[PDB]
Amino acid sequence: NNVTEKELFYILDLFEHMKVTYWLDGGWGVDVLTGKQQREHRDIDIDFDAQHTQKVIQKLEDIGYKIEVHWMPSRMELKHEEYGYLDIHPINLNDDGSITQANPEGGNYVFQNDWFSETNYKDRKIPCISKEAQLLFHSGYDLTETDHFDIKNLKSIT
Repeated sequence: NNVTEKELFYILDLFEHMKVTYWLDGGWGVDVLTGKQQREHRDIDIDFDAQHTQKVIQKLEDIGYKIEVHWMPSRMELKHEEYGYLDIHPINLNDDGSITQANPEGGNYVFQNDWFSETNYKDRKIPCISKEAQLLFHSGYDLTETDHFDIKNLKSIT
């Protein structure tokens, strides 16, 4: 019921073969920064180019993901019987150089371009948010025990 590394790679391969610009995020993004898997993962987080929103969703449905939560254009959660949960987040690659995301209650979140980078993971180049970005997106007041584990891993290993 968890997302295996090979299953992660398949989802990554989908976006890459679609030629849709994307970055790995969330828990799997953290492990990928460390260089190896650290724990079991319920879900995958992917930030992707919002201009391909319709193409991405249609493709995810084609392979059997069902839409469970739909807060678009900010965020959508899908569910696959085998591959598990996938959260996708449309991001805008803007002309000003900024990367933005729809704010569910009216407006845009503003992110810096350098938060979204790439790292080597088992001889594979994986686009993912930086270590600094993971920390920024975490709230130092409201961490789960797993969040604490993940953050200590980013510190203890990297």
